[PDB]
Amino acid sequence: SGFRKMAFPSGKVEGCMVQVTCGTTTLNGLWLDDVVYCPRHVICTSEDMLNPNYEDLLIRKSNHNFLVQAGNVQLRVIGHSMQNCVLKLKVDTANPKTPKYKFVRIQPGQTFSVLACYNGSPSGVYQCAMRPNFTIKGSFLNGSCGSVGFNIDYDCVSFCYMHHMELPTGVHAGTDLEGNFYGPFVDRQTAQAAGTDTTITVNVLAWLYAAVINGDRWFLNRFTTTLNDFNLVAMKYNYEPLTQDHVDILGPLSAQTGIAVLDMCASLKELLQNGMNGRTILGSALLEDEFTPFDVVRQCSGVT
Amino acid sequence: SGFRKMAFPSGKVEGCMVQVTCGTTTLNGLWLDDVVYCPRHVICTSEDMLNPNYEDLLIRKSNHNFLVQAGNVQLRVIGHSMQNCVLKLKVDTANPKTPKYKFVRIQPGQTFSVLACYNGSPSGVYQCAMRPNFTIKGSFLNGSCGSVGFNIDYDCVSFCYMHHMELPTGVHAGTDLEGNFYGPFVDRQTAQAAGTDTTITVNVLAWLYAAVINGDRWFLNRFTTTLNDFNLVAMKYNYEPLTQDHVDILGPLSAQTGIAVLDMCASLKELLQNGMNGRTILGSALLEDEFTPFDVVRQCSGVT
Ligand SMILES: *CCC(=O)N(c1ccc(C(C)(C)C)cc1)[C@@H](C(=O)NCCOC)c1cccnc1
Ligand SMILES: *CCC(=O)N(c1ccc(C(C)(C)C)cc1)[C@@H](C(=O)NCCOC)c1cccnc1
Repeated sequence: SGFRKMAFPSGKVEGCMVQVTCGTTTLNGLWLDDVVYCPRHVICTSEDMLNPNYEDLLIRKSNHNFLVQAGNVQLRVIGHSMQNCVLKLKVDTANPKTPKYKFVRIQPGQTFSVLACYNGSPSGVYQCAMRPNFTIKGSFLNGSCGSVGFNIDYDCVSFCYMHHMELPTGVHAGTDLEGNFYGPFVDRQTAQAAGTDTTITVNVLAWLYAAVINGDRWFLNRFTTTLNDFNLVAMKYNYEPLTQDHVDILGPLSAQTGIAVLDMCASLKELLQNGMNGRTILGSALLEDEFTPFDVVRQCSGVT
Repeated sequence: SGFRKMAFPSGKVEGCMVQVTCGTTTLNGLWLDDVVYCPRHVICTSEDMLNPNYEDLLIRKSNHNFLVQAGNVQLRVIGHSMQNCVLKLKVDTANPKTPKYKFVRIQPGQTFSVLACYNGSPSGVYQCAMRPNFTIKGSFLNGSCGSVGFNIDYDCVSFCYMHHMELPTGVHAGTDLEGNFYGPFVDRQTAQAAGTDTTITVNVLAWLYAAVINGDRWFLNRFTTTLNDFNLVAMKYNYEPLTQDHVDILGPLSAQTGIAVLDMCASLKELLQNGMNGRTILGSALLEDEFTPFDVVRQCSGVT
């Protein structure tokens, strides 16, 4: 029993982190096979940041201008290319610790683990979710760019995020491993305001199921609701709309606990309307939304 | 910017996890050098649990009765001994992935990372704190015993916890790596109720400093207090007493933010007395106490 904000074991990803330097800028890179992926803004100086023309800045760079260090050893760069907002540095050595991997582009509401790195060295691991406004609320300092987000399915690492920047509001923006930003963000030091950070309803419901499985049942009410009635309340509270796809995804949790999804929706509706009244659920005084229904099943079943 | 409940990168510890089986019981073991450490209750059956005599049960076990598997390969057990509540199984092969390590016994309030494992395989990593009542609030299912808690200082892993059991209230109890339980708990299926789970005051103050560093400043008040006045309020709210040692430990955070420790105490006193009023601090609606002052400095400075 017990339910924690749990990250995937980070070992497989630690074996991929390298340091990438270009001129005076140092950030992290991800070394998979004979390619090192890193944010293309590694080529920018203190001036460039404001309005960079990456293709033009890249013309002034050769393979020998990208310094890649794996541990305390230098890798030889034999090619470089820009794919969207990432640079791909071809090195002469395949990473011997390359795990089985995939590049995936996640949808808002999906969670992942982040291995925060500095100078190609891991500092910590935490669990994030892609917010509905395509930002992530991470813990990233100067030099953390190139740190990656990932999920693991047995022995295959699916990389979903690469850190690029912090918006003026302290939230984070990044790309998938093909260099495409999540959301409308651009790798430029300009006014970029995030949209509404709504609550991921399906994740809150999954976490309420986790609470019931773990013995926290005080919030269970005597009511039910419909998807349309629940959604009117959800809109009022800046919660994402709940769809039949979300109800279907919550089916296994509904089956395990014997609580119909719409009954849990009615309990969540009363929690939104009445508040917590100073009570807690799974040690939290707010409704947690960074656990997907898959995360709840995985943690409650002990998937390794 | 941003502040997350961050665990240490788990790779170094993943390379130490093995599966230990004795009879019909399988749990996790920690393989360091040529020794595998695991809970001694691996020798117990469905009957034994109630009132086990470990020395007597151990007489019926030989080296060949302990099956140790590292990955998909079997390790040869050439000796076994009981040290307090842990078994030490001497194997004929030193773990090639043994990191630099220490065994440390932590004090209440200290945090650590847990690599939850099943069948010798890592499932996830999360950050815990040793509660003032010597329990931990983990996420552990059947088969998680032998999962370990640790801190990392650059390349040295200090192991501080080994999971042994869950109390009837769903909280967890375990030992240090010398097999001594934290708190008064015993490895027996009997009535063991935990004491008061008070809040770790020095950790809450550290986290309020983290909030100020990260821009969450609404709770900063125009007051100050004394250690004795603050402590009268702390006792009333089931918070641990604050000592001059804690004030000294918070010195670097006080210096960085320019907020005297006693001023932050007065802000915490008003938060206890007035509540949050529906507001949040670092995305939390309650006062977080599982970040030590060292954790706040480490995360806010990017220690790798
Ligand atoms: C990794 C580099 C870095 O720390 N940061 C950064 C990111 C992007 C850029 C360009 C403008 C695209 C060239 C420069 C520097 C910062 C960062 O985002 N700085 C701007 C802050 O906006 C409010 C960084 C700092 C903290 C966390 N992540 C990144
Ligand atoms: C690892 C074995 C296991 O899952 N558990 C366990 C621990 C200790 C014992 C002895 C009684 C000491 C022989 C048997 C089995 C359980 C556990 O603690 N069971 C009792 C539950 O008490 C409420 C376990 C279950 C979940 C999390 N950790 C351990």
